Amino acid sequence: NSLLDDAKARLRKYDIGGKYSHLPYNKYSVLLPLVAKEGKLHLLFTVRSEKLRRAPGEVCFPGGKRDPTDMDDAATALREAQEEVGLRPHQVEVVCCLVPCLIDTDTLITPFVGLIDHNFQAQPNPAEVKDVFLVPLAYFLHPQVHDQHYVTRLGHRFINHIFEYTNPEDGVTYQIKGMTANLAVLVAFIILEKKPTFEVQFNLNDVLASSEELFLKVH
Amino acid sequence: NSLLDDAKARLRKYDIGGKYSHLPYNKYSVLLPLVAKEGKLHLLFTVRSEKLRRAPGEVCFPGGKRDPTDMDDAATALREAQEEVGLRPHQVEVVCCLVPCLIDTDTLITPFVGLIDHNFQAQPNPAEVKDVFLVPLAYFLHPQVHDQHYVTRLGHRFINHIFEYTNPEDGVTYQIKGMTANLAVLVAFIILEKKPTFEVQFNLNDVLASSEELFLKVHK
Amino acid sequence: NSLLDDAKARLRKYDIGGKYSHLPYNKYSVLLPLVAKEGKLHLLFTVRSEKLRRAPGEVCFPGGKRDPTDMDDAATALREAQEEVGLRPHQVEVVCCLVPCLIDTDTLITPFVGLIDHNFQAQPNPAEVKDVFLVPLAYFLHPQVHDQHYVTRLGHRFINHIFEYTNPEDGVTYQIKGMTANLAVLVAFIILEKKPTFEVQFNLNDVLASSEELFLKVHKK
Repeated sequence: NSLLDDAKARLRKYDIGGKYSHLPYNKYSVLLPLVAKEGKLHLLFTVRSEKLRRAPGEVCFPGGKRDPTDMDDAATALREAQEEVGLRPHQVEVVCCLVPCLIDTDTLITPFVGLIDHNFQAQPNPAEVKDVFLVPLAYFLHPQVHDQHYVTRLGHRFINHIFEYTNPEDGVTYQIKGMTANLAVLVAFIILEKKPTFEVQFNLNDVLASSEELFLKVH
Repeated sequence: NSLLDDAKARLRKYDIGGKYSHLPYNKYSVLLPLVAKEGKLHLLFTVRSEKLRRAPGEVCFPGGKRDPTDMDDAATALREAQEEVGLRPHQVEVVCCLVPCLIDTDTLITPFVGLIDHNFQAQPNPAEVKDVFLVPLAYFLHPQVHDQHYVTRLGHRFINHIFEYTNPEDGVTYQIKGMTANLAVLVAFIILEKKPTFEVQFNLNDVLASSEELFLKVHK
Repeated sequence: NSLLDDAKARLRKYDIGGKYSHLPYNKYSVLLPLVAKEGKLHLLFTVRSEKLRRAPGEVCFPGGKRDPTDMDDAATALREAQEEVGLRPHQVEVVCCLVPCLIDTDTLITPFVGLIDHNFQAQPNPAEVKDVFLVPLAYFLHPQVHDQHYVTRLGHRFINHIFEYTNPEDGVTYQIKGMTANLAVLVAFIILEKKPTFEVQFNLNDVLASSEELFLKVHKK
């Protein structure tokens, strides 16, 4: 079995399908894209352009607002990823839908995890993406540069991470934070099963149940 | 080349905008694209995405915010046109930089007029453009659906046009208004020289000087 | 981004931009494309097609003749780079216009330095480019295969370099010479500041002044 075949195996146990579809919120989807490169797994990220209303300049996963013409939440993740980085449908296999996050009182973000084909080459769309980059999956469990702080908001205490990663190939440094960082850490732990060198939001011995309770406590 | 050659010739007299390229406003460029179809000139328009901060959903010319890495205002026009509708540098000849427009006290739009090659085919970028369409140039001097209102922006009374155009190919109707509509009427008159069926902001017998004087007035 | 930003800072001082852009020569622009790979800076080169009138088969930077429809010299450099290797405007930041070069008494080349995005992938246009390749920037100051000779041209004594570089990945070997080699050495010195293992046309302790003085000598004569 390949690196991505092993990931699919661990991710399947956490797929909750459509359990949290049809909820009365404004809907956004994101796609977490897993890439095998040089003998290990990485996650692909985007940097949003300045001209966007929502979250300009921020580091995020590919994705966006659910359009009235999209058939469902998964279709949104796939279309937005094609528009932002050139990913075609045959180049990604969606293997997991995760418990969603509420960024607002009104806004629900639904996350999908996708296995990315090895012959895919990113093509950033400069209309809405300033940059596209990779980070090794293991970095989110054993980082060289990382800080974190509690923020009760609201109520219940969440954890704000800030990861800093420098790509040795081209010398550019990126910061990954907020909901994007929470998701990277969760999926990294699911796939690699190593305890992080820091405290996390969820229960390491009870990942799925604690994840749902967390959402319900804000829903 | 005739049909575009004539337009270049008439536009030449009005090319003076570079003269204002160094005023420290928040700067944007637009490109007015002239296209030949069925023997006559048309203007090309875009419909902006809802995603965007500025003017989501509205009809406008291709263009955008001048980037710090752009070399000058015309480079902004060209790059944005490529990003929005797929127009490449060899497919357009820029032949005029017009007197700019203040959209508020801190923001300035520099307009460029470009002649478009007959083998160009639009490819709307769905990240920032919902639709792309053509309107005959003569329609802005002799429209079948048009209205006007007086609005007082930045200190003195301006005319706000509202045009409506239905494409007979598919039955889709578009609305063109505000600055976009002002610039379309001006360029149509410069090229076609037919007195419109309605009142306009500039002096029909003194187009260049009238236009400049208006700009200089609101700048002070 | 460290590597590209440090290059930008050093190139700043040499951006004698615009000054010579109005001299009525037959005008060409070139773009010097700086690329980060494997931790270090590289220069991107093209090999021109045979069917071209000017300099068929030769190794050079992307670029070409100023068209009557180009707005200015920078615009020429950007358009030609897109036509030749597929480089789009958002994938390059132009950070320097250098002192120009006369290749004859009637023809003037204006060089621009550009920082290239890491997601750019070259797409050679076979109508005018036979090949596209990289050379590490440090190679032009510390080469392993290199020779040079004085050449007296347009009134004064230039240096003609011949660099030879073999790409370990594919085993292809390239020769870089003439004006292209002079520009590569200068930009490498500006950015890395290592004194070369050979003689150069400019003053190592007075780069900007010696450069600008040389052009004015040839232009006057």
